[PDB]
Amino acid sequence: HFRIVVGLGKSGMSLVRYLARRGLPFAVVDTRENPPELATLRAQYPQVEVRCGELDAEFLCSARELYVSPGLSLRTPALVQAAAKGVRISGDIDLFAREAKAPIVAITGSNAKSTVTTLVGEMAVAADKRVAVGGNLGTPALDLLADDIELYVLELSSFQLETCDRLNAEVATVLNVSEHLAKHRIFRGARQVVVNRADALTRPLIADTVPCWSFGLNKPDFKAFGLIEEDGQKWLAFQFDKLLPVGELKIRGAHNYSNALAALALGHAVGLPFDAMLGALKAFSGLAHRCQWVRERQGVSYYDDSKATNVGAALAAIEGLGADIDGKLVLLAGGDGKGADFHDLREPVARFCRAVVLLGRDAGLIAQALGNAVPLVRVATLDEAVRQAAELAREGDAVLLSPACASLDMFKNFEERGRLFAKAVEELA
Ligand SMILES: Nc1ncnc2c1ncn2[C@@H]1O[C@H](COP(=O)(O)OP(=O)(O)O)[C@@H](O)[C@H]1O
Repeated sequence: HFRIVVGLGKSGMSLVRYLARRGLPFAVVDTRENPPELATLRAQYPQVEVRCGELDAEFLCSARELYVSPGLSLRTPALVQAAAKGVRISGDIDLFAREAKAPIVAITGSNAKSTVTTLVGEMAVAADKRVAVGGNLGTPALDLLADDIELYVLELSSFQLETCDRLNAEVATVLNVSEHLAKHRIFRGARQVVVNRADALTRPLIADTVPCWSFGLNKPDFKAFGLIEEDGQKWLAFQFDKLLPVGELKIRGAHNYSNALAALALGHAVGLPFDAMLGALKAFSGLAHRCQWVRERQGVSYYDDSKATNVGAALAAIEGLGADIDGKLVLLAGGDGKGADFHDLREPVARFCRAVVLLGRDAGLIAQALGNAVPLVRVATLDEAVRQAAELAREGDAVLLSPACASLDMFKNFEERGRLFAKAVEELA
């Protein structure tokens, strides 16, 4: 107990692995009497001291560092007592930041984190880098640590950044902010930043004193990635250099063009050559249920954006795909809204939608927020939502599942909702 892992779960087990494989002395504690991972720990690491129940503050103060699971309150009185006593309140990313021996690309934001992370990951692979990609919900960062790595690409949550004293990223970004200081801990020690010209809350104080690259959907200036319009066609661009027509991407929607430009900026900051980045961009087809094409039927396209589980995400996808088609959107939305203010959807819906089909627990709340902006239809099931959306759509339109809500009121998770949407779409005559 020179070091104590505080809290089991995904990251805690990666700390157990890391500390043990490095031979370091450590113990494990958890507040629950029978945490789910207790059996796995007791079986895979029988030699590790494990204490379950009310945290022994005296035991926690016998360590120099506590590695606190991200989704565990730092307000726990024993942690407060340990923190009041001088113990380092740490975590997996804090330890990773101090152990890493290669530059880190560090990505957070309210939305688009996994899209941009995986794209930078594919750029790095295409550039022949010995790259390691992880963080947040993916591969635990500590499982990536090795001397042969040339580049780390880390997606980070605010919770992981809370106990990280100085990440010292080579380049860091907050992609966007929607309902910020926790996110901005990603900039502590950052040697470069990438900012979103469309979101003022992404610009850190250090953007005045370290290299600052930007992305956005308007025409870029120096040190900026953006869109150039020429010959009626839109191009991804760096400064005055057209890179690629957006039509050669396999991902759709202006929000995904923004994600591509963010990834280009991140890869550029760490020296990835443009030919490698552009090759990966042409090959990148996006992640499952991130505005994914399902079908083209009678001139109408169908897109599964089931992972738009919050209002900021749906707004971006509505505006994004709405600006990327020949017609109007027929939007499918609703589900468990988690108390969100849906008013921000009214203007994008009025601007881009022919109609909205609403289902799920909070369809009524969404209807209240949308008012009479566009024609609304209420349905009971996803199958009926798709059938009605197809009848409402006209040639050139896109039918978009971008629900702005969690799915747990009717589905196991957003993946199941997306799959059942695609199934219904594929069963249309
Ligand atoms: N540039 C963007 N800004 C805001 N929302 C976006 C953007 N790109 C994608 N989204 C929305 O966020 C959803 C989740 O994208 P994802 O890349 O999985 O984000 P995260 O990993 O941060 O949860 C997408 O399905 C889409 O609805």
